[PDB]
Amino acid sequence: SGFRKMAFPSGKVEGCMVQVTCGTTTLNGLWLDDVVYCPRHVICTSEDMLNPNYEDLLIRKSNHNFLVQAGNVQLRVIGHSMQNCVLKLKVDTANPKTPKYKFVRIQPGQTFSVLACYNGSPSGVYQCAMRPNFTIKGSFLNGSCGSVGFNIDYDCVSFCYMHHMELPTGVHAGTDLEGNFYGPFVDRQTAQAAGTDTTITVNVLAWLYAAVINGDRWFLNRFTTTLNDFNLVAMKYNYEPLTQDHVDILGPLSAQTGIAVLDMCASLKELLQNGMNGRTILGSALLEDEFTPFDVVRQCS
Amino acid sequence: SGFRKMAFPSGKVEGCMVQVTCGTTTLNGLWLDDVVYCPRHVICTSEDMLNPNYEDLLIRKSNHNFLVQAGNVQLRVIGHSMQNCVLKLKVDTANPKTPKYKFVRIQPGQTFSVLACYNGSPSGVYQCAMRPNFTIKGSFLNGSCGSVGFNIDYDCVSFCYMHHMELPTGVHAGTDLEGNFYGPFVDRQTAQAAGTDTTITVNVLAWLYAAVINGDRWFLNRFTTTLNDFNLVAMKYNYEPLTQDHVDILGPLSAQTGIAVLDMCASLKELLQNGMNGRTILGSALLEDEFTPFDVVRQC
Ligand SMILES: CCOC(=O)N1Cc2ccncc2C1
Ligand SMILES: CCOC(=O)N1Cc2ccncc2C1
Repeated sequence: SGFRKMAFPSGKVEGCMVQVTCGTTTLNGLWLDDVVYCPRHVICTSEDMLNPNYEDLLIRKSNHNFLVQAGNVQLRVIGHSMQNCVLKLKVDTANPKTPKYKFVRIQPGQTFSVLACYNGSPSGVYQCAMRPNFTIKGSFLNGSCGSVGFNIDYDCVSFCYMHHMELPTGVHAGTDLEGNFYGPFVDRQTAQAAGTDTTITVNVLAWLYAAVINGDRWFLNRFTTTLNDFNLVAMKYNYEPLTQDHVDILGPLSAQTGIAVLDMCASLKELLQNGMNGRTILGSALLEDEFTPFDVVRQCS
Repeated sequence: SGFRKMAFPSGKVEGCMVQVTCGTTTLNGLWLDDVVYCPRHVICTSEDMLNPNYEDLLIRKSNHNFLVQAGNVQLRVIGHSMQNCVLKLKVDTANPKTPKYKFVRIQPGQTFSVLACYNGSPSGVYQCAMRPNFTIKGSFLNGSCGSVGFNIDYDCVSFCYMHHMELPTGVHAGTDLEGNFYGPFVDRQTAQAAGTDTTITVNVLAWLYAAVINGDRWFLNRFTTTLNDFNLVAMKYNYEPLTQDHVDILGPLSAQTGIAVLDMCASLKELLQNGMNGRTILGSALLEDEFTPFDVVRQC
């Protein structure tokens, strides 16, 4: 037993991380088959970042403008192109450590592991949720751009995130591996803020199931409720709506414990109104919303 | 910016994890050079659970009784010995993925990454601290025995923990990689219980220094405290005593933020008295004790 925020083992991804330098900018690239993926903003001087014309800055560049280092080995760049906000540097050598992989775009509420990197060197791994406002609450310092997020399904790595920027509130924004931003953000030095975040209702309920499974039971009660009734409480507390699709996804946990979702929604309703009456749940004084149902089932079964 | 419980990249440890089977018992082993390390309790049966005589049970085993398996490959055991509570299976192949490594015994308050593994396959990675009662608050299911805890400072892997057992309170106990238990625990299923646990005071102060570095100041106050007055208050909330050593270790974080250690001690005395009044520090509504002074500097 026990319940902890747990990342996927990162080794399949550690083997894909390289250093990418263009002029004075060094950051992280992802080396899969014979291509290195990194943020297109590596080609930008500080001056360029204010109003960059990427079309024009890039036709001005050539293969030899990009230094790509896998540990202590220079890769030769033999091609360059841009897809949305991601730069593709074709190299002379296919990565012998390329795992089985897909590029995937995740949905708000879904979780993934981040491998934080600096000068193409893996440095830490931690679990994030894609927030409803399309930010993630990461831990990133200068040089962390190009760090990637992923899931693992059997032997397949699904890459879902590349880190581009930090917003003024301390939260992080990036793209999928096809260079499409998550959220209404642009890769320019301009004024950008995260929308007001919302609480991921289905993940809080998953976490209450994990708490029960680990013998934290105090917050439970004899009552039940309806979507309509709960959702009017949810809207009031800045909670995402609970859909019928969410109730079905919590199916397994509802069975495995004897508490039905609207039975658990009754408990959560009470915690929102009345608070935790000075207790913790799984060593937290907050309602944790960065564990999905799958995360709980994975870790608890 | 941001502040997260951050584990080390697990790849260097993934390449060492194998499955060990003895009788009906399967658990994880650690394959370094020509040796597989695993808990010696893999050689116990149902009636060996209470008062196993390990020296008696091991002399009755031959190399071929131990089925070691790295992915598909069966590894052939050519030698076995016990060191304390750890079994060492010598094998005919050296692990080609063996990283630079060392074995280190850590003190209470120290943190490490855990690679949780089932049937020799790594499942997930997370951070833990050695609690002052010599347990860890982990996430471990049946089969996780032989999972290890480690740090990776400067490309050298320091192994500090191997998982042996879960105690009745749902907390976890194991050994260093020389097989000596952390705490007064033994590898028998005779009734055991952890000492009352305490909060790791030096780590809470480091985490308050992290919050200030990330631009939180709301909990500072105009007060100071003597070290002795701090300890007399903090022990009334089940906090560990803060020693001069702990004060010395925070000197760098003090210097970087310009808040004296005993000034920060007055902030913590106040937070214990007041709670947080609907506020949070670095995303938490509790005081966090599983980041060391070194972890704060590494991450910030
Ligand atoms: C006060 C210093 O902050 C920075 O310059 N950055 C760069 C940067 C880029 C991406 N994520 C986070 C960061 C932190
Ligand atoms: C079926 C055994 O009961 C459990 O749920 N355990 C075993 C066990 C053994 C070692 N560490 C953790 C655990 C969790």
